[PDB]
Amino acid sequence: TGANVTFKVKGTDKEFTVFTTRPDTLFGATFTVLAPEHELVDAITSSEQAEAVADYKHQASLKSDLVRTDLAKEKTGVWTGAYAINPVNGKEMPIWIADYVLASYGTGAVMAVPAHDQRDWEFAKQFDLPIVEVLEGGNVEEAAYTEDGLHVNSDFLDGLNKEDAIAKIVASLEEKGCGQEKV
Ligand SMILES: CC(=O)CSc1ccc([C@@H](O)c2ccc3c(c2)[B@-]2(CC3)O[C@@H]3[C@@H](O2)[C@H](n2cnc4c(N)ncnc42)O[C@H]3CO[P+](O)(O)O)cc1
Repeated sequence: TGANVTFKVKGTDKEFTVFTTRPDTLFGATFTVLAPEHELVDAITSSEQAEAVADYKHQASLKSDLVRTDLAKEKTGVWTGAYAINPVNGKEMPIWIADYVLASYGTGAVMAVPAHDQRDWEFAKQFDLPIVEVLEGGNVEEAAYTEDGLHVNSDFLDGLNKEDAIAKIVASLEEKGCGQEKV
């Protein structure tokens, strides 16, 4: 079981939805990543980034799913030039494309939580993106912390465990109309 979370694209009437197994880490989402093949990419890419996005989409189409999701391969990607809006606090999150996100799985878009997801962490370290701890237990600048722990830096989720935080965040999202549990 997981959840869908919907993000508005800043400065537009566009939105996209991600699939996440950990809606409770929403306050640690410091960027979002679309599959290079995602349907929204071309419409939100800025003119300055357009050529780099086109070049990267071509590169990504020449790699299989297995090579793209391989943990040992160097992370690659490019900024679209656009920002998503985090629904819980209104903060802007840069929208990247990266081939470790697969078009066919879930929605083809993720919220990136580099502190607590190994692939997001590798991407953030490769591209100097912020890393924000929301589950205590590790030292997230040195190593992704991929285990359970009490929530921090998470407003009304602070002090809760995974099961409680997930229930609370999903309730908040369903109530704003920008999230729901998904299986
Ligand atoms: C079921 C549980 O609670 C088990 S405790 C657990 C502990 C750590 C992690 C960790 O890693 C993690 C941390 C945070 C986030 C996650 C993960 B996220 C986004 C937020 O949840 C990911 C989601 O990003 C990513 N993802 C979705 N769509 C695609 C796609 N199209 N391409 C490539 N990646 C994609 O992967 C799904 C689930 O993956 P599953 O369905 O294989 O389980 C997790 C659990």
